[PDB]
Amino acid sequence: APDQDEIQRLPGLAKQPSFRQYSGYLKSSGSKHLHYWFVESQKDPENSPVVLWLNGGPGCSSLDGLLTEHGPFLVQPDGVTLEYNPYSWNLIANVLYLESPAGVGFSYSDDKFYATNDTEVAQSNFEALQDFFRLFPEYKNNKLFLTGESYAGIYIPTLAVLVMQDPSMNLQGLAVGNGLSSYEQNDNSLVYFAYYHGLLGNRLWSSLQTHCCSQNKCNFYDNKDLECVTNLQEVARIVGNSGLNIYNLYAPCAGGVPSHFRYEKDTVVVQDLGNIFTRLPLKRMWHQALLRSGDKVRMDPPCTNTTAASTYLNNPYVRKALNIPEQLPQWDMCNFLVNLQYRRLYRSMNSQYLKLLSSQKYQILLYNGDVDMACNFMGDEWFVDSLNQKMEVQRRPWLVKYGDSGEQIAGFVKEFSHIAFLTIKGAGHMVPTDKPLAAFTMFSRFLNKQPY
Amino acid sequence: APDQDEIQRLPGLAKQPSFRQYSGYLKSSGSKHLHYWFVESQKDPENSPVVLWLNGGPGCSSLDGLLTEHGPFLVQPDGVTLEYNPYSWNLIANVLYLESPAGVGFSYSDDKFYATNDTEVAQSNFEALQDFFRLFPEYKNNKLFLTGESYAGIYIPTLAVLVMQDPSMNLQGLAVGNGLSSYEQNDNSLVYFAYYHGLLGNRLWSSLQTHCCSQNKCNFYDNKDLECVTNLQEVARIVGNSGLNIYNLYAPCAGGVPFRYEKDTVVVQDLGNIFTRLPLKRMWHQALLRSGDKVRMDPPCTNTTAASTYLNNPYVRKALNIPEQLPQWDMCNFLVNLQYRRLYRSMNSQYLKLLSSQKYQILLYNGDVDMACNFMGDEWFVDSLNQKMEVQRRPWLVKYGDSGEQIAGFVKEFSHIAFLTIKGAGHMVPTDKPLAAFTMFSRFLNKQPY
Ligand SMILES: *[C@@H]1O[C@H](CO)[C@@H](O[C@@H]2O[C@H](CO)[C@@H](O)[C@H](O)[C@H]2NC(C)=O)[C@H](O)[C@H]1NC(C)=O
Ligand SMILES: *[C@@H]1O[C@H](CO)[C@@H](O[C@H]2O[C@H](CO)[C@@H](O)[C@H](O)[C@H]2NC(C)=O)[C@H](O)[C@H]1NC(C)=O
Ligand SMILES: *[C@@H]1O[C@H](CO)[C@@H](O)[C@H](O)[C@H]1NC(C)=O
Ligand SMILES: *[C@@H]1O[C@H](CO)[C@@H](O)[C@H](O)[C@H]1NC(C)=O
Repeated sequence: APDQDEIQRLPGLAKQPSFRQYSGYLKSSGSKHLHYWFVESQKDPENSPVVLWLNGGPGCSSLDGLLTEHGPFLVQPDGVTLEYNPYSWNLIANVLYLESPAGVGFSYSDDKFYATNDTEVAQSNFEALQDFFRLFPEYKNNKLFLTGESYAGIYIPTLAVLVMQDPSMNLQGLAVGNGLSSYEQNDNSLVYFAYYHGLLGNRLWSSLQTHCCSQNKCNFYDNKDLECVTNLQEVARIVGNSGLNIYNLYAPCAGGVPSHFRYEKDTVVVQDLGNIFTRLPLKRMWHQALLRSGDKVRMDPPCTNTTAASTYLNNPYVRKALNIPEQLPQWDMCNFLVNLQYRRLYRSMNSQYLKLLSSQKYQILLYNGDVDMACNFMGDEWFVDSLNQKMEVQRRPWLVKYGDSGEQIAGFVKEFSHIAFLTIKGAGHMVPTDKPLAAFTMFSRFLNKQPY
Repeated sequence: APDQDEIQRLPGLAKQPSFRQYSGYLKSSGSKHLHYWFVESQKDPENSPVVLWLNGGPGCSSLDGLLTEHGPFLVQPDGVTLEYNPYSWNLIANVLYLESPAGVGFSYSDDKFYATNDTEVAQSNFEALQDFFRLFPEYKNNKLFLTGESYAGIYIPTLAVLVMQDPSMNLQGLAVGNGLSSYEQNDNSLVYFAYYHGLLGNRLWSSLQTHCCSQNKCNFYDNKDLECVTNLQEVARIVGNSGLNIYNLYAPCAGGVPFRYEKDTVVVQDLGNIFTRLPLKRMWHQALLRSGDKVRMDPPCTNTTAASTYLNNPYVRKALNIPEQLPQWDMCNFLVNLQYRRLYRSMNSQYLKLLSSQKYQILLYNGDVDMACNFMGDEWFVDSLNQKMEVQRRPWLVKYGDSGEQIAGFVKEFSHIAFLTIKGAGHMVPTDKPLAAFTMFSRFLNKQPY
């Protein structure tokens, strides 16, 4: 391990961690430097799996996964205090949170050119993962698992395909939460999700079925039909521009609008990460004129208050503690420019998953919180079914014993050989944030190869 | 008002109420005495509307609505303490909670014959309302509103049709929460609900679509295809017999996932209202009773201990003016639900009758995560009445202290009838979203846009 990267006295903690945790940079392609924050297992880190965690966006920080989802401690509303987390994934694994690609968070590159794409990001993360192993040679033999969320549903399988070609890396499996596996299956399932979760009504639903469907087949993905598009445009407005929380239908929207943007003092805050209805000829805000206007612009995840986390990370002492070059600009959970200039290239993760499944060496899990609308569970359940694999287990519910309010159904699980699809009932996009104990129980049975 | 009925000092409250409240019996057809518990409006009861509240079952107590939903105070887990409810419906109305029919809660009949049906129940309630007005003549000119939930989706509109005919009663409107307005519409929308909420899977969904549907319609109600029926029986099992809470999909089931036994008491939780057109299936048939064991019926995945423990307190009974000879209070009466005869299959005629006068304000409101009387079944039901659209479907709002203004659900308005959803609430809307429910109720009473 690089002694110079270790975190000695992390602010906001009243009692110091009982496990070692590091913060530094992993070098990647070109002039890239990816900020990592590694937290060792709280029990037997020496023999605990190395678990990579990636958040999505594209252009959003994995320190979101640490500080707000499943890190050993979570930032508090004061943006000053950190409280230990009883459901930390690092209780049983050495977790590496990587801010990728360059420009996201405290990550950067010498030329500061942040326009990128799917292929380059997977190679950058791959090269960074190589660097990690040269900085932590002691973990070269530890079972490695690649995990992530949302857009990492793209990041993870593309990175996994590179890793499988490296015999030095002990790739054992991968898990993706509410991941964007297929834009088509996601966009289509969402329109259905919306009607049946009561957002549309029969009139809208009726026109949609009339203008976008023929047979029991609906095309809510790349339909050009005039009135169909006029209807999908409203569906788009209702789902994400009306004040509803696209990450959790049943939760309030932090700083709720009735629009496609909002102002925060004098900063335009954009919250559309560009992954939904991309193929529809919809009318959208001119995100492209935003940089020319000269107004301050920031991208925040939808219905998410980034204050606590941003307030914590931007504290000089925290930056000092985390070994952050003073020259680096302020931390934001998502980088607007990175997202805006990002180039999506793959249409779906089918080939990657097929390639990983062919080896029959990897443990794969796709898990979705069932009240999320950004990457709804249906689109991902369809995805997994379309892989046409051998079924190992007929759909069934999975349980979690809660602080003795007895075992309760935590969701449903479909198992095939080497791949399982699973739902977390009552959870939104950020499953660990909504259902901490169940997310952990699911994480634990995955690592341990125990049935869910 | 019946002075002798006044609740003078109710046990459990650390501070006495600011409003007068009464507990007694309303006489109805035959040997029947229905226990009522009237709580006056906390503000200007003299001019406040009289609001009847009925729960369902059939065979369950309206005190459930009081003590656990929107009463002025609610029972705490200790089944001893009552805490005031800042979202109480009695903040703006003189609410009348009535235990019905006979045999439910503290209600009874001199002959103890509790087998009944829809027609007898509405007549019974009607005569009870007549008696309430005999006891509280001062409340005769006050606007009357009939509200209820669940099976009261049948109780309420059928009672309103009787009430509509009595000019001495000042009926102004009715409101039904997660009401069973139509067995067919409830069953068909529930299967869709099940799939789109992630309980089914496409392998089961395909089988359903293949055997129960024909030409972009499905019949998940009274379908005669044998494999379709085999699939529907599976859907019924997952929804109401797998560990999921049918009243709120995203909520745990009280007691967890395994027939609660309570030592000489088999607890059954099958009220009998979903998939009624599938082959006969009664959960109690599975009960193996010892000679001397009693069967108690409770709402599915609910714990009735706090309310029952409180209500069976000898002191509580006394302050509530309950005849000492009456049996123990239970939130539901198994025998009443067991002998109950459902006569109406749909409430279309009743609502059309009430809508024809264009004199009553009608509201059907559903919590969208409930699977017993899901919001879609009732949205469909209200759409099927084919009334004039006043308000095109839109979200309605609630200003939260912590959250600021948030979308509380969606509302679609027609002339004299509005359908409204409560986002994130289950079957028992006020229990789930107290502030939204009170907000809705207040806009309803005051004829204000939702
Ligand atoms: C529903 O309940 C009412 C009341 O018991 C039933 O009507 C009674 O039927 C009995 C037997 O036919 C008669 O002796 C009574 O005179 C009737 N009472 C009244 C007020 O009409 C009714 O038949 C029951 N069942 C149905 C299907 O309606
Ligand atoms: C993905 O992004 C990378 C970098 O932004 C692109 O890389 C290529 O860029 C130029 C055009 O080929 C060349 O001058 C670079 O040498 C080349 N770099 C590499 C590593 O190939 C790449 O073309 C992008 N891919 C797509 C499909 O747009
Ligand atoms: C966001 O977080 C900060 C600190 O946690 C808090 O002060 C603020 O009120 C929160 N909500 C909004 C809308 O800013
Ligand atoms: C039911 O509630 C009571 C009191 O509220 C509690 O003591 C009891 O343990 C609960 N039982 C179950 C099965 O939830």
